[PDB]
Formats: sequence, structure tokens, C-alpha cells
Amino acid sequence: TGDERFYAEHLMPTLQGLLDPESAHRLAVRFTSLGLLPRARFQDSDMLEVRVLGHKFRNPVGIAAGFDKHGEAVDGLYKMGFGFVEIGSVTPKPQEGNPRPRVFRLPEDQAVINRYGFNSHGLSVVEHRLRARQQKQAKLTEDGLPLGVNLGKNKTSVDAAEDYAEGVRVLGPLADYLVVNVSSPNTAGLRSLQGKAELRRLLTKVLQERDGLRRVHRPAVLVKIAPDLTSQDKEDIASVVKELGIDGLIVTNTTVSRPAGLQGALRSETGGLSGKPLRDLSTQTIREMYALTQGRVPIIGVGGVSSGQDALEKIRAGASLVQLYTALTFWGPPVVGKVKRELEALLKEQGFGGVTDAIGADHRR
Ligand SMILES: Cc1cc2nc3c(=O)[nH]c(=O)nc-3n(C[C@H](O)[C@H](O)[C@H](O)COP(=O)(O)O)c2cc1C
Ligand SMILES: COC(=O)/C(C#N)=C1\SCC(=O)N1c1ccc(OC)cc1F
Ligand SMILES: O=C(O)c1cc(=O)[nH]c(=O)[nH]1
Repeated sequence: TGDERFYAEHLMPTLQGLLDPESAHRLAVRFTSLGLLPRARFQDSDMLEVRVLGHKFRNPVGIAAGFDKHGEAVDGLYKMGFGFVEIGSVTPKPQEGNPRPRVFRLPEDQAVINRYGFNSHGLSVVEHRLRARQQKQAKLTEDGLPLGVNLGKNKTSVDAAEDYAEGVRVLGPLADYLVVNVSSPNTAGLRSLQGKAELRRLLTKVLQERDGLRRVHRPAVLVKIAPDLTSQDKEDIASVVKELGIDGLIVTNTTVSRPAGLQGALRSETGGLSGKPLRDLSTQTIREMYALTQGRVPIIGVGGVSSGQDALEKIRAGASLVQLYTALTFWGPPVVGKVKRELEALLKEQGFGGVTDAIGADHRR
């Protein structure tokens, strides 16, 4: 489309020329919340519908955690054409996150590095924000547009599992699915929660708390994992997810690695790397986790999706749904419809009747 080119060649590089990335993101959140967005001409076809996690999803393309950290732009994001929205990470208490600058663009790599450190309005603020549109969300959910809430831990917390449990109690009842984010690279010690013994203790507490919620307010619980795990760590996570009946996995968070070949001047900034250089590392992690869980555990695939091909590769590797963030940063809102249009085209070319038929297809080759 004309919009796709104008955004990608004029609008977004102009905004990028004028504003540091944190400013630009704040402005984007504001515009989205106000619905100041291009017409999302693409109409979701039936071949894009997916049923998973106890819900219908109109299309399989979601906004990944971190874009709407505090639940300010949910309805704007649906307007953009996302099949599902994930907010967060939310921490129990408000906290500022790290000092600025803390986000960096690598335009020559189609990548970003961030070290926000869980800047969060906190659970209470977010709770009230979601409660203000709770029945609007219930109607959206019923219409195939579910809401996920991603939970974090405060920096100075003395009991990580208690932070997650507090999140489950507070925001669980307002979410279709919850995400235990134990893979930020920007909170000290957090990724050690992916270890077998820590994860089993943590997840048992999280699941107990979730199962204590009233039926109609009981969300699915997913775990979001890093792209930098060892084979032992992957194995362990798969074992615990089966042992406990975790509902799904989000694969992956940003990478602490710096793949050879990065060109951006800012490549050696501390933080998590997202975008194109993370793409195949995340696809491979999806593939491994789908096989370790025997294809029985839904996966939301994320990292470096910017086209229909990128989405289909993750679907074929084992994702039931995909998310993106960094593509939006570079191409703007039209990227969403682009991905969907291209995905539908490729599904037809590859002889799939819909998305559902393509889930895990590479493992049946
Ligand atoms: C600026 C920024 C903030 C993010 N914040 C969060 C967060 O709060 N919680 C989380 O689980 N993931 C967060 N992520 C990771 C994304 O959700 C996603 O997993 C990652 O960016 C890979 O997707 P992408 O390559 O499409 O951006 C963040 C990523 C970026 C770039
Ligand atoms: C001065 O800033 C604008 O004009 C923006 C912005 N930001 C506009 S104009 C129409 C539009 O869609 N956006 C926008 C909204 C969300 C974004 O997510 C990255 C990016 C955008 F460019
Ligand atoms: O807040 C952040 O720094 C953040 C959290 C997270 O989970 N992933 C990420 O890349 N950044």
C-alpha cells in the first residue's frame, strides 16, 4: 500500500530524525491511545483465526509486551489491527526503572537495544485502568480480541515469587492470560528464575494463586523465556512446564548476545537486543521448545517479526500465535496489516487451509 511506503520511507524516518527513541515511544503511545492511526484496511479472513489458551483469536499477530507497559493504549492497539494485546511488564509497586538514556536504535541492523529496567506505574494504577474498560474488554475477548497481562518483579523485592503472586491476584482477574516474565535482561538476578528448582517453586506458587481465582476470572498462565538459555535450561523448563500444567510459553524475550555482524554504532550498549538480529535465534528457540513439549504446549512466538514470512516461519516452527514490537518502531502501524496480508498469501501458496494447519508443520516434514 501507499500508507506502507509513506510510513516506512517518510513518516517514521522523520520521527526518528527528530526524537530520541524514548520520546518517540512516548509519543507513539499517546497517538495510539487517541486513535490517531491510519485506516487498517485489511479485513481479517477466516484463515487467520486461531483457537488456543481457551480463546478465539481473530488473527495470530499480537503486540508484544513493553510497547504498552501500563495499559494506556489497549484499544488503539486493537485499532491498529492486532489480534491480541499484551500489556506490561507491570511490577507490584510503582518504579522508575533505569536512568536515561536507556533505549537505543541500531537502524543499520533494524534492531533496538533497551535497558528500561521495568519502569512501571505499578499494579494499583494498572488495575484501575483496566477496570475502567473491563466490560469493553469482555466484549472484545468474546469477539476474538483477547488481552494478556505480563507480570514483573520490583528491583528491591525480597521475595520474587511473592511479587508474581501479588500480580496474579491483582491483575489476573482482568486478563485472558498472564505472563510470568522471568527473562528480562535488565533486572539483576531475574533470569536465574528460569533455573529448574527456582522455576518449579515460583510457578507452583503462581498456579496455586491463579487456581484460587473465581472461574470466570481465571486466566491462562504462560512463562516468557529468554533466547540465551543453555540446552540444559531449555530441557529443565520443558520438564517443569509439563510437570505443572503451565498453559503456554512466550518465546522469546530480548537477547543479551550481540550476534556477529551488527553495524550500529550503539551495538555495545548494555541491554536486550530486539529486531532483525534476534529473529532466527528466536525461531530456533520456538522449534526446540515445541519439540521438548511434544507440541502439546501452546507457544507465542516473538522476536524479529516484520513480515508475513517471518510470522509463518515461527508458526511452522511451532508457534500458535506471534507478536512483534520492534518492527512497529521502524515501519509504523501499517506493518501490522502488511504482516497479516503477507501471511494469508503465503498460507495459500504453501497449501495450508489456515493458520491452524501450519502450526508446527516443519516438525511433520
Ligand atoms: C523497548 C522494549 C521494551 C520491552 N519491554 C518488555 C517488558 O516490559 N516485558 C517483557 O516481557 N518484554 C519486553 N520486551 C521484549 C519484547 O516483548 C519482545 O519479546 C522482544 O522485543 C522481541 O520482539 P521484537 O523483536 O518484535 O521487538 C521489550 C522490548 C523492547 C524493545
Ligand atoms: C507526530 O507523530 C505522529 O504523527 C505519529 C506518531 N507517533 C503518528 S501519525 C499517524 C500514526 O499512526 N502515528 C503513529 C502512531 C503510532 C506509532 O507507533 C510506533 C507510530 C506512528 F507514526
Ligand atoms: O523493562 C525492560 O527493561 C525490559 C523487560 C523485558 O522483559 N525485556 C526487555 O527487553 N526489557
